[PDB]
Amino acid sequence: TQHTSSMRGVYYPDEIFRSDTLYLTQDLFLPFYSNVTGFHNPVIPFKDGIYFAATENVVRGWVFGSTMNNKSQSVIIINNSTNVVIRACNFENAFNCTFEYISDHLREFVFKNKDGFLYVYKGYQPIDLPSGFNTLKPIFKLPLGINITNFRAILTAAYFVGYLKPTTFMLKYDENGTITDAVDCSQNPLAELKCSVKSFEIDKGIYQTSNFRVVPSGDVVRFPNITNLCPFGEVFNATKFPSVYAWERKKISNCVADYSVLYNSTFFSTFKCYGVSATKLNDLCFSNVYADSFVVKGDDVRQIAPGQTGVIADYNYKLPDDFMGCVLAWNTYKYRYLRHGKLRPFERDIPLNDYQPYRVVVLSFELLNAPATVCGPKLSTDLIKNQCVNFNFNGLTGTGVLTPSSKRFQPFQQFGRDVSDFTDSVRDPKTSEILDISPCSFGGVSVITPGTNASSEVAVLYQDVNCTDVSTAIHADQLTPAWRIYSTGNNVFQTQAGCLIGAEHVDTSYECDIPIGAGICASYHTQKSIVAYTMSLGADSSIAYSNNTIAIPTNFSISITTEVMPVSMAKTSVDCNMYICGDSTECANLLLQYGSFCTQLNRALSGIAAEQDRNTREVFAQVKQMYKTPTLKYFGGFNFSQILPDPLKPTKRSFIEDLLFNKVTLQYGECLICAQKFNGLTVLPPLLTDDMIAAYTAALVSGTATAGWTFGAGAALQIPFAMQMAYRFNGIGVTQNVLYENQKQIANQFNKAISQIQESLTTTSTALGKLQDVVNQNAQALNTLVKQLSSNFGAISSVLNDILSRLDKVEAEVQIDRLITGRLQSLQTYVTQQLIRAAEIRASANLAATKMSECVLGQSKRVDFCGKGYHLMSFPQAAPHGVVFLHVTYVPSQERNFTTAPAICHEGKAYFPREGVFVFNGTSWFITQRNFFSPQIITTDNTFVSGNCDVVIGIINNTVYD
Amino acid sequence: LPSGFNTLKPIFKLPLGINITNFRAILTAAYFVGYL
Ligand SMILES: *[C@@H]1O[C@H](CO)[C@@H](O)[C@H](O)[C@H]1NC(C)=O
Ligand SMILES: *[C@@H]1O[C@H](CO)[C@@H](O)[C@H](O)[C@H]1NC(C)=O
Ligand SMILES: *[C@@H]1O[C@H](CO)[C@@H](O)[C@H](O)[C@H]1NC(C)=O
Ligand SMILES: *[C@@H]1O[C@H](CO)[C@@H](O)[C@H](O)[C@H]1NC(C)=O
Ligand SMILES: *[C@@H]1O[C@H](CO)[C@@H](O)[C@H](O)[C@H]1NC(C)=O
Ligand SMILES: *[C@@H]1O[C@H](CO)[C@@H](O)[C@H](O)[C@H]1NC(C)=O
Ligand SMILES: *[C@@H]1O[C@H](CO)[C@@H](O)[C@H](O)[C@H]1NC(C)=O
Repeated sequence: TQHTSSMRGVYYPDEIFRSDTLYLTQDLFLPFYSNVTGFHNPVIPFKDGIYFAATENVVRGWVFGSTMNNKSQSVIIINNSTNVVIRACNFENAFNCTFEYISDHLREFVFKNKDGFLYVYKGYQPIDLPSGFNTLKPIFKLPLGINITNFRAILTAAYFVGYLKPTTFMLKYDENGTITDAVDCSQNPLAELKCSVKSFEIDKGIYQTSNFRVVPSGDVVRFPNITNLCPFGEVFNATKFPSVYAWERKKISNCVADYSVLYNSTFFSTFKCYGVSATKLNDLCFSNVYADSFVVKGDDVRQIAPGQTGVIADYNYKLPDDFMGCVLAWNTYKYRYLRHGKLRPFERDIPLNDYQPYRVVVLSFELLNAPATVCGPKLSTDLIKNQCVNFNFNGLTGTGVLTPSSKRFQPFQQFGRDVSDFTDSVRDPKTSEILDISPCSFGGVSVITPGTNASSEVAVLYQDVNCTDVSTAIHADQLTPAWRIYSTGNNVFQTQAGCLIGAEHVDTSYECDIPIGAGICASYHTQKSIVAYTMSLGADSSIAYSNNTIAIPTNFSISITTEVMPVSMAKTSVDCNMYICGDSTECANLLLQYGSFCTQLNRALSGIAAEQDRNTREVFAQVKQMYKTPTLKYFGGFNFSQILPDPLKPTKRSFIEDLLFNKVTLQYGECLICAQKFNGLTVLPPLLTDDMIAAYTAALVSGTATAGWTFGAGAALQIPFAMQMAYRFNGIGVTQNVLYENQKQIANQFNKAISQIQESLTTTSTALGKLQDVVNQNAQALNTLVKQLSSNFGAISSVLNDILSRLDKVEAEVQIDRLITGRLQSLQTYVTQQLIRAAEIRASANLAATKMSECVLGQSKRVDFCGKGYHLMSFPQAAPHGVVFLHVTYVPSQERNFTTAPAICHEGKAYFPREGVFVFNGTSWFITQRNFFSPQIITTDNTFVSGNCDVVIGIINNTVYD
Repeated sequence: LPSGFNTLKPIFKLPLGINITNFRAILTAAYFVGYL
């Protein structure tokens, strides 16, 4: 039979206490929900380890071997009802053996074998195979030295066998220190998303996780038609050589060169190759090889090198300082000594001094400026077109697809290049056909999820591909992020952003929820599913233009809206010697060589810290005098109880401010007892406490409700609230009688809007997303900075104390220099990004100060500056790191249609309205204001006369009262 | 010499190690010499 191993067989990775962490590690783990083969005693393979479990006493011991005969060592881990016995001999009597160890319900084991060690882990659990999660602890590792490719149980019969694979797990550690939960980061797209964001519960949105590749299939080698074997025998085993002043040069071409007859022997005294290595010469393909052969003294062979001095390398034989080639000499004749001037490289002169001798041969490789001729024995294969392969064209390697081309090469050219030095076309050395080279498919991978509290389904966007490509690559199992439990399905949709696998296409346009790209969104609609539509810009209407009709409102409504303004962020200092070095002194002296880094960095961070307090002072400290909150909070019917503090409570905040402070959900050292951390990171406290900001906003609300608008320009002057509201109605263009006659209705609409503001903040909707975004960005910057202290940047370890306790001084200098360089770079990145984010926060605080001046201390005429409507009055409330503005506006809401005229002609002269419009009641002509319907009779007081009535287009006849 | 733009292609490089400081033509119109 076969069963599944659901979340079983996880073990403790190492021997270190951890608590309240999530830990990402790579080891050999049994993947989640994989197959097991239950037995109800065959020889079973042992590949990279197993997972053995036995539900029933009757099973005891194992035999781990290679051949399972008397010709290979085999280990027996048996139990004689009291003693665990381990032996490693040639069993079938035993002989010739090197290990011995005797020592004094579901049982579970993991056997792993690596580096000549057999790790064994064991767990126990009291209950086919169950479905729980259980964790395994180590028992013993044994220093055996044998391969294990088979195993067999020993019975004196219900056991299951899994198989381990190299995976990545994210392990959750308790507060006590035990592993309670884990995710397999290669099982689903969602599990990869959980591992990449390092959390178990994902929010809603679109997230980028990894990148995809299309792996190669074939392999293409093309080499020229060269058959003749190559004559190094003539060049090397030759009877006579010329003198060093008259060296000879021999050209080698159209030969297949072995090169293994030079470095397989001790025949040569020296073997120095420049620009290549000896072992790599059997794959490269050169154009011609030249051999310079001569005879020279013993202690002058060192002189034959790039950049030497003397007589041989000065008047006899000079090499250039870009030499690609090999220099040979072995134990076995004049030489020039006087001439006028130096030599140019590879030039000879035909004053001579006579000469243990050595024979020297110098090989220079002509590298691929022409068709290649001289290269080693590699086989050639046919070429594969329109497919991702690995190629090798005369030593020129790579990976990509090959396509017929339309370029036209000159006969002396062998390949074609690009701007960043990529070969993008090539000539086939056999058929002389031009091929283009393209990359295989790659890009990013996005995971679209509706939160991991409403579904566990996701969709995947493969960015910027045609996805018959990724459909065929998935079905042929050829993508690098290959997920074990994942089916493409029948929902594959091509967009301009790439293509979308897992979301279905509907024809109904909705407002955008999760944006994907070029007009496409996704959402979670009706079970439910993930849909993908074209976004809708707005809800349509039609208003009919006519040349003699106007629409005038017949009522209104009061609306209170909200604005969230971030103002400041959290203030940070870092100890540069504690982050970079710690307690060490060799590190301190080594870091002293870099000038002023830490002084300059502390200066930058201090400036950011001072700027945050300046922002807060600029927004809130805008009043000269502190007005006390009134005893009675009922001004003409307007209830101010929810925006002013209550004397019957211990705190200064109001009730809405309490909601706002509960809304935002806010390591490193900081204090309030005062603790510190080993990384040298703190957070500094602000100059103005929450109580002082609450005192500011309380005095602003009190001064508004008592003096109105007059304290932003001079001293405050008291005025009853209804007369203040009548002046504000007058300022938006409505007469005061509209207030005074409908005062009760306006008070009721105010109170109801305040109650809805309260209830919508209690509802736990994320209206405060900006202040949360401030919190999140700062925390993730500091987490990246602390996590950068685990990398070693090339050193043997990332710990300075290990390097300093296990190594001498002279190499500890090298390792500490590498760690110092990497950590200076990490701190520089942190400070640069903090400066840019401080600029953002300062612009936002400047806007908030402009709004407090122009909307709390006045009445603004600017359209949509302070709410949506006609602005009346506005109120400030404090939040964590911000301010919330409660704008009160006037909305004209009902309509009627009327017939209108520009002027009316009475006797011979035309009358125009003073302030208003002429409307037709249905019976007679009245005059009314624009923003409310209040018809008045047309008199001489509210009209003016200018001209004759023959010139205005659309003038009518009506009487005008005197 | 006519005025214009013309482009030249390589024909052969020779691995001969003498130095050249003088040259001379061989005859049986005119010829012009510039310096690189
Ligand atoms: C931790 O250990 C204590 C025993 O001191 C136990 O009561 C508790 O359940 C354990 N687990 C957690 C999560 O605290
Ligand atoms: C080339 O040969 C001439 C012979 O007249 C000599 O003057 C010159 O120095 C030589 N070139 C070099 C680099 O020595
Ligand atoms: C190389 O050899 C192959 C197989 O013999 C032949 O088809 C091809 O024409 C040859 N090309 C050249 C350039 O010699
Ligand atoms: C506006 O509507 C309300 C509905 O409650 C009504 O009481 C009020 O009289 C209306 N105003 C006018 C001017 O008709
Ligand atoms: C003002 O509002 C508060 C909160 O709803 C309420 O308790 C109080 O009674 C109101 N004041 C009145 C109705 O005078
Ligand atoms: C026109 O005005 C008169 C004045 O009282 C009013 O009675 C009548 O209802 C108005 N006409 C319409 C159609 O409302
Ligand atoms: C208004 O009255 C005058 C008086 O003569 C007349 O000429 C004119 O046509 C009248 N307007 C209309 C639209 O009938």
